[PDB]
Amino acid sequence: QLDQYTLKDEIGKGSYGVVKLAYNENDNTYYAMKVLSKKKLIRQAGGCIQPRGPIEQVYQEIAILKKLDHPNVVKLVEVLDDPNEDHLYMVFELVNQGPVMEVPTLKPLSEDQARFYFQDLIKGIEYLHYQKIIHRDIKPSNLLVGEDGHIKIADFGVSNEFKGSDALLSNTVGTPAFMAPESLSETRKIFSGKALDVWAMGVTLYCFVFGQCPFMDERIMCLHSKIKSQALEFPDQPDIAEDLKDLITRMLDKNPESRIVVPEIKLHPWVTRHGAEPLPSEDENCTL
Ligand SMILES: CC(C)Cc1cc(-c2c[nH]c3ncc(-c4ccccc4)cc23)ccc1C(=O)O
Repeated sequence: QLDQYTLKDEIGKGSYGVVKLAYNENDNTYYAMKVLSKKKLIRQAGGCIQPRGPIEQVYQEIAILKKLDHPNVVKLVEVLDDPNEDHLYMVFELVNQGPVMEVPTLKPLSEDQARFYFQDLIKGIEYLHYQKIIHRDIKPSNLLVGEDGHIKIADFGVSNEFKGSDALLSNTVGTPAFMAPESLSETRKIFSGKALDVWAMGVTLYCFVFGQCPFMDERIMCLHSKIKSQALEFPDQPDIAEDLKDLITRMLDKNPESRIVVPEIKLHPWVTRHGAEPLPSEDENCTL
């Protein structure tokens, strides 16, 4: 159908475009293909005036993805781009089992299953931050489970690259239920990028064990208010360890300055099973 690829069914939809299953007849491998329509992006952008154009943002995402080579992050294999054709194809390695969870759910993960996946998430995010990338859309439906049972981070549509020790950001992107209070607040005009990913990791972990979001409303403007102003409250069931409760509370600290950072999360008693399952060092995980 397309070069050496046989296109198959649509399997997911991220922030942009459609992901479909494809089969490469030359290497007998299945791939996931993100398909973008250039005219669609331009039409939908409309009269919007922005520093960066819609097609330009796509190229920035491609550049980000080309940097990444880690077992807990998706792998971009190829880009098929013809200036004459409307569609652009981003070919990724397939992660066979799909999203770890869709929220809400009546069947959440056990505490042990959540720890296993949360460890993968920590390693993948430590790597992204090491590579100077803020994901900005961490949520359970963007965490794909491989055939080997491990998580890979996907959907870099709203991600950005930063030059310094941290990213200094002023705009609000991603999924509303996972957005940090700082990003939504008019008082906080700029905010740390790393702390946004940690907040979203916190919402994600709460989702893992409870099958529901900490903050939710049908009206998005109310949801923003609850994120900023509603106290974190845990459900009665399942009854989780105080251990885990403490970690989630610190990740969902509404003040980004006192919020727990990734190097502290790595050593948290819940994550490590009190030192039984320690994570590798930053260098071992990122440049090894
Ligand atoms: C929400 C998600 C679709 C976002 C996404 C996923 C992938 C992707 C890479 N390798 C994959 N292997 C499996 C699946 C999958 C399988 C079953 C069900 C759903 C997804 C997806 C991928 C690439 C780009 C994007 C994006 O939009 O930027």
